[PDB]
Amino acid sequence: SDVYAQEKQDFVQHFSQIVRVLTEMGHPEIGDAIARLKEVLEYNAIGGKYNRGLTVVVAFRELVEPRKQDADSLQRAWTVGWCVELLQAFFLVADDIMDSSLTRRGQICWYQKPGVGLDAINDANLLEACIYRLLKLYCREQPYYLNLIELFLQSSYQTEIGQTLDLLTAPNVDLVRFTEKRYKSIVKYKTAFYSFYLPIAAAMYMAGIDGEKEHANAKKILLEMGEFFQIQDDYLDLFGDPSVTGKIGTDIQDNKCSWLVVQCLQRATPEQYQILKENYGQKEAEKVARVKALYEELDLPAVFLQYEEDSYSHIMALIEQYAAPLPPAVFLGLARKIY
Amino acid sequence: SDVYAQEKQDFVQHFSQIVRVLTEMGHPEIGDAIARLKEVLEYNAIGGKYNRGLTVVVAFRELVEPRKQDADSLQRAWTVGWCVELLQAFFLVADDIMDSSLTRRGQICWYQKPGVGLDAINDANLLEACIYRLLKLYCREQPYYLNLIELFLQSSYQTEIGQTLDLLTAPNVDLVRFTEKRYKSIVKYKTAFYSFYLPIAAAMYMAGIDGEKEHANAKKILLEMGEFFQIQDDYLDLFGDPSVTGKIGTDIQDNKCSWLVVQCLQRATPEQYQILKENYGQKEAEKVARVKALYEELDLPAVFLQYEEDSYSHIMALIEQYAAPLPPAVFLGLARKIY
Ligand SMILES: O=P(O)(O)C(Nc1ncnc2sc(-c3ccc([C@@H]4CC4(F)F)cc3)cc12)P(=O)(O)O
Ligand SMILES: O=P(O)(O)C(Nc1ncnc2sc(-c3ccc([C@@H]4CC4(F)F)cc3)cc12)P(=O)(O)O
Ligand SMILES: O=P(O)(O)C(Nc1ncnc2sc(-c3ccc([C@@H]4CC4(F)F)cc3)cc12)P(=O)(O)O
Ligand SMILES: O=P(O)(O)C(Nc1ncnc2sc(-c3ccc([C@@H]4CC4(F)F)cc3)cc12)P(=O)(O)O
Ligand SMILES: O=P(O)(O)C(Nc1ncnc2sc(-c3ccc([C@@H]4CC4(F)F)cc3)cc12)P(=O)(O)O
Ligand SMILES: O=P(O)(O)C(Nc1ncnc2sc(-c3ccc([C@@H]4CC4(F)F)cc3)cc12)P(=O)(O)O
Repeated sequence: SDVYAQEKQDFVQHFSQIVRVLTEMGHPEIGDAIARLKEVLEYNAIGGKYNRGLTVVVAFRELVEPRKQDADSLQRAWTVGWCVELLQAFFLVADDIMDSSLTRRGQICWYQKPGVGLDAINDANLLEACIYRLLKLYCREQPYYLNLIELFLQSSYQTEIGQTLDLLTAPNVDLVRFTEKRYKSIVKYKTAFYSFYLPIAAAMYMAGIDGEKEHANAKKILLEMGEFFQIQDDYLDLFGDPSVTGKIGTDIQDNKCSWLVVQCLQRATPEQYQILKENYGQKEAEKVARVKALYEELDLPAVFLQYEEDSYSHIMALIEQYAAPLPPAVFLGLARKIY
Repeated sequence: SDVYAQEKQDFVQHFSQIVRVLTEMGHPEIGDAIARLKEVLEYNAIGGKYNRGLTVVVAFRELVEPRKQDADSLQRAWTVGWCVELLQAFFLVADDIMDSSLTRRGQICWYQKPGVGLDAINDANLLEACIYRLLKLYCREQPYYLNLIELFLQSSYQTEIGQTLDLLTAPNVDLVRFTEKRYKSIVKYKTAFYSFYLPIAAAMYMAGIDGEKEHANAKKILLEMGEFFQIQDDYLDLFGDPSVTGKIGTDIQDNKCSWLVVQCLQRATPEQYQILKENYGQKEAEKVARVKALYEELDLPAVFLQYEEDSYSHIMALIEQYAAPLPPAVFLGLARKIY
């Protein structure tokens, strides 16, 4: 996206400084561990699309009078932006261990690299630690300092709670607990808060917008947005052309609590529920195709197509009603970019 | 200890409130995960001696004029005390995963309990999250609020760095990297900071003692103390009568970077180093006894006995020189209790 593609180069260049600062030796004793930290950051914070991190910068630009966007201010925006990317990094290193994943972004998951293993648990925590070190270094003197600390801490809590909810929901194959109230709730805590609310809110705080009604309004928009994109993500998992997407979907084999399956569960006859119990989770693809064919049989696409349309109207309506005092274009810019 | 045994009952009773607060449902959607959180706290924060947590309370009593030790103040001290215990809990859940431990306090490690597994990684992070939730709830309006947030965050960073250092130092059997500079450094980051500096410093902050020279002095004492007790702990591992201690030592089988082995390495002839390479790490006890007998051969006890004596004089000297403006008895009280 133009506004995101504009900001990107300078953002990703800043990562050099991030690492320099975080690894910079009045204490020689810890050199080796600091070396290890460099390895961990380089491997794990680098390679994504950086949509979350960039949203901090784009929003900051949109939210501050340009007279007050000096050298120092953007440094800070880049830093706070990278703080989000470290939070994501923390989450994914650990998620990959917990899920017993192999690949992450088409490359070997860190914990699987020869000689890392469960040491990766410590590594994940180091990534999280780095957030607060960066906040102290670049923002301790700023009025929004405490607000960001609390915002990040809270964002972690909410995600971990959501991860708990997901882990409870999807151990052992049981669809009885794959409700829509429960799906809506996993998505909200585990992805929407830190993926959609956090980056904008850090920018709002950075720009002196600290009021609770302001934040509540931003949140209301951003969470419903987050819900939409996860549902989209779940749709495209099975039906998206993977050359378009990037992912090759495995939510059926993985036994994940997908939007698709929740909907399928509200619609299936007792006969079909049995067919679902029969096929959801297996490696072998003859079973996997029996799930997709069931969904298709239930015209779940049309259900989705319907969901999208309703959702478009709801979202635009919320932005109308709740974006100001912020510019509509922070919301729209992000939507543009995540779609 | 009288001063610790005095404070204990009320402390441990407070844990009921901790849990009530941390699990208390305008959102019914997350009930199940909150339930899980209760299970995690109950299992993991309970059962230790609580020396770290209690040190916050004892020190608070020692450090505040009693006119200013109202109902509310102690609530807060209990809470901050429990924050330390949660930090320890976070560390140990994760350490046990990383070390592939079975038992912790003579009971099954959490991650080994049927149905937890690597979900424990999330659980560990929840324990850490709880620290900042408690700090917000009980101390957001207090002047020391930010100081404690930063103190806890920093304490986590230092420990994780130390854990990195330990993981690098003791993968694969190699004594070449078991130096004394390196031992002294692991102990400092991984145990001394959060076990000795953190609890006193939280109390200092709580009592309005925020100055850097004040804290630097406390730190100087408390780190050297921490070094002493870890070395003691390493000694008693092999030589302590385990009915006295509580632990049955396995630092030789576990291949840990013990004080004992570092010293043994500075003393061994090329002949004996070979005997050490020969026996350090094995399950079988004929090998394990060949290590103990080597240490004995090197009169490592007398070396230790010597270390203790020197260390006593050094510590008392530091307290003389650096305790005031604080009462000597916060240092001494703690020493009394950890020995
Ligand atoms: O296919 P994945 O990408 O692995 C997906 N997971 C997620 N997706 C988008 N955001 C988050 S945030 C998240 C997460 C958060 C916290 C943690 C653990 C607690 C911690 F941070 F240590 C682990 C994973 C997972 C997670 P799935 O597991 O639902 O299949
Ligand atoms: O490929 P597309 O042209 O994008 C088509 N998409 C749609 N088709 C019919 N109605 C809607 S409404 C819609 C939409 C809804 C919400 C949003 C984002 C959340 C928001 F409102 F911010 C963006 C686009 C897409 C959409 P397909 O992807 O289903 O093939
Ligand atoms: O024939 P098409 O136009 O390609 C049709 N698509 C749509 N139909 C009716 N409304 C919308 S709105 C929409 C859309 C809206 C927003 C966006 C991005 C977020 C934004 F507004 F910037 C992308 C696609 C597509 C879309 P289909 O392929 O589903 O048959
Ligand atoms: O015999 P153990 O008790 O397991 C001993 N370990 C420790 N001892 C006293 N304090 C700490 S603090 C600590 C630690 C800190 C951080 C972590 C990981 C980073 C995290 F918190 F996730 C794991 C363990 C271990 C640790 P050992 O592993 O040296 O044998
Ligand atoms: O059983 P014990 O009587 O305690 C005997 N202990 C000692 N023996 C000869 N010198 C010293 S000097 C000493 C000592 C040193 C430092 C400290 C703590 C660190 C401090 F200074 F705060 C406490 C006691 C113990 C100590 P043992 O345990 O070796 O059998
Ligand atoms: O014949 P013992 O007295 O039992 C002799 N022990 C000691 N010898 C010379 N200084 C100290 S100082 C000391 C000691 C000091 C402090 C403490 C706790 C920390 C305190 F000061 F409160 C415990 C023991 C023991 C101790 P041993 O058993 O090593 O032969």
